[PDB]
Amino acid sequence: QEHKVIIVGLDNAGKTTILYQFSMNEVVHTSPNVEEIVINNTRFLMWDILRSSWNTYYTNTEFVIVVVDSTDRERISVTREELYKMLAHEDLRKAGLLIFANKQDVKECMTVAEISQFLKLTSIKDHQWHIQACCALTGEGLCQGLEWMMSRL
Amino acid sequence: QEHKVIIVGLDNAGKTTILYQFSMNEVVHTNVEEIVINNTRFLMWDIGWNTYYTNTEFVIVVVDSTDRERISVTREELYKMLAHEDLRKAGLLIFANKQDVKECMTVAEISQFLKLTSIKDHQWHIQACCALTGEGLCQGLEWMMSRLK
Amino acid sequence: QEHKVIIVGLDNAGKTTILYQFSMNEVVHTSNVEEIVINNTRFLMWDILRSSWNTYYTNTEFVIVVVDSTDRERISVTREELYKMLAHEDLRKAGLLIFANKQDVKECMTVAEISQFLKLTSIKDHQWHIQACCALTGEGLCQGLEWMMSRL
Amino acid sequence: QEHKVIIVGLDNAGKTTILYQFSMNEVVHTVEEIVINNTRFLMWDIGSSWNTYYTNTEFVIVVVDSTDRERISVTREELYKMLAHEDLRKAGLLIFANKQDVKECMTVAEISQFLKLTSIKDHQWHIQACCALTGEGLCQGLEWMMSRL
Ligand SMILES: Nc1nc2c(ncn2[C@@H]2O[C@H](COP(=O)(O)OP(=O)(O)O)[C@@H](O)[C@H]2O)c(=O)[nH]1
Ligand SMILES: Nc1nc2c(ncn2[C@@H]2O[C@H](COP(=O)(O)OP(=O)(O)O)[C@@H](O)[C@H]2O)c(=O)[nH]1
Ligand SMILES: Nc1nc2c(ncn2[C@@H]2O[C@H](COP(=O)(O)OP(=O)(O)O)[C@@H](O)[C@H]2O)c(=O)[nH]1
Ligand SMILES: Nc1nc2c(ncn2[C@@H]2O[C@H](COP(=O)(O)OP(=O)(O)O)[C@@H](O)[C@H]2O)c(=O)[nH]1
Repeated sequence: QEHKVIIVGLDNAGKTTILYQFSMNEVVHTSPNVEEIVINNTRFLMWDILRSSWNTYYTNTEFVIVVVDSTDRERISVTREELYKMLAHEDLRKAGLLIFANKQDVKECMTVAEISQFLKLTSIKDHQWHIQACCALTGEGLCQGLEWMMSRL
Repeated sequence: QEHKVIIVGLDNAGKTTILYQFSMNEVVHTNVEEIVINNTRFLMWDIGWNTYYTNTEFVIVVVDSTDRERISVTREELYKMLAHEDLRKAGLLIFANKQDVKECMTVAEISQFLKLTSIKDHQWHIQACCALTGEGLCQGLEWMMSRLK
Repeated sequence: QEHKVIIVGLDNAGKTTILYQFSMNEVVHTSNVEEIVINNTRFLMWDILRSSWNTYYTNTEFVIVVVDSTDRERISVTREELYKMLAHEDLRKAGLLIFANKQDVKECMTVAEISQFLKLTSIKDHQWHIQACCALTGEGLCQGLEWMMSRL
Repeated sequence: QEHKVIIVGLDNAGKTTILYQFSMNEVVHTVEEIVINNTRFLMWDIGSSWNTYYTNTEFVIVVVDSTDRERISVTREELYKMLAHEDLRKAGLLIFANKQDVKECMTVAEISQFLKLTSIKDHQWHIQACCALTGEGLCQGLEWMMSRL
């Protein structure tokens, strides 16, 4: 079984770097923007996100990973708008939500608690969710996010 | 077999948020909530002729680490509660909540003020946490697991 | 089989509080001379005139040295006692665990500063580990106990 | 089966101290052989005629002095020169950002960015903050190596 995971977030958030770092992660099996990521016996198929009749992103999707640039205080309102537009889709009713508060290495960034509060994460009533501080330049924090998704299978 | 836990603290401490976050925690299987960890079932009561204290195995005390004015109030209630006959064998887990807030009391400051290292008749653990993110909550739950009979 | 551990350090370092907190630690089974059980392993821990003998080093498997991180005035005394102790042939096979205690207090010596002052990386004939800790919360104590377990 | 490992870096980086501390590490059983669980590593702290990277080098550990802003460019050049060697094509790369205890040192993220680590295409790599005076961070570096066998 392949478990479908999509990676969303605004440009420059760290989506490419995060998916790349997943392959280097200690809990992820070694392997030589659509990557199969294997943890123990579990296979995830991860997608880093006109003539098509269909938007295919949300279909059969088990986890959405939202990447947030923690340094960007102005665009966070845009991330929030997109988060809630996305959560309004019936396709995602069963999906777990993992939020990466990325670029936590940068001084004066928003704290993970400030991000949780602004995004009103504790008001979410119909989805499992987890917010995780991370730095995609080092992979710090990514293992914890992946292990949370594993616990939600 | 259900293991009874009561969650107590002053208003605005974080009780509702902590119990909600338990449901989202990595160690937990997906006012009164069943929380399952591995094969262990906890029945957790958020407090706020009957007594909620009956058959309690764990007391979780939530402390707002920013509330310097009312930590004296929490201390008095803590020790008043520890003297109840229903609670004499109970494990005590103290969450020093709102640790994300700048200039809050530190967990060591809270331990020292509450005189926790002077407790003689109860297993206890104090744990820094932030209920907005669930950080610290896993460690608190894991400590309770290790105190199961 | 009891594994003998001694807890040493200057007055006010935190020896009493640490031994107390061992009883509350997640890795320790719920239960100044105390039996501490971790999984199946039993440690007999002693927190240290008319006696003919120094009995503290006899058959001692681990020495826990508790250092007050805030105490810059007496760190040289800790160092002297550490090396006098380590010169004892009785302790030739003992593992050394150093708790850099009171890490919660602002402007305390860092664990690296303590290690450098104590010249710990110059130790040639003993297994050793230094661990930051706060005895008021038990933070750091688990890591210290796990290191001893790994040295059995 | 011995898994061969070389430890490299400029003078004063912390190579001697790190290899020393591996033998004191919790995950390690009590030029050196380091055993983790059932796995034997043979580790050479590099620093001659007819000498080169010993055959079947499985891991390269690069030690970076985090305080050394002047010479991090020197280290970057040596790193990529090493990564160009055909006989190191299958090698895992573990970078220890050492001396993280020293105030105002480069952060691990600054080091990763300067070394352009996330642009590496042909190797498994991990960067790990550490302090060789205490051993902090060494365990995680060793564990990453174990996961790459
Ligand atoms: N300082 C810092 N930079 C990062 C981090 N994650 C990614 N970046 C950088 O931010 C830029 C955008 O990253 P990228 O992964 O391409 O973002 P994407 O547009 O969401 O796919 C690149 O220069 C990355 O190196 C981080 O955690 N900290
Ligand atoms: N900044 C911060 N706010 C928190 C934390 N935990 C809870 N809160 C907020 O504090 C307020 C009271 O929390 P709540 O769970 O309702 O407290 P209760 O009265 O004890 O049940 C709410 O607005 C929460 O979102 C925390 O760790 N940090
Ligand atoms: N702030 C702080 N105080 C501590 C810590 N550990 C112990 N203490 C306090 O230090 C004092 C001496 O501790 P004690 O355990 O009696 O030291 P002993 O003389 O070595 O046995 C007591 O007031 C303890 O509560 C700590 O980690 N931080
Ligand atoms: N402050 C600090 N000093 C360190 C650290 N690691 C090593 N050193 C010291 O730096 C010096 C050089 O270390 P060494 O292991 O001999 O480096 P080598 O030349 O690469 O083998 C010695 O004095 C060590 O004690 C560290 O993490 N922090």
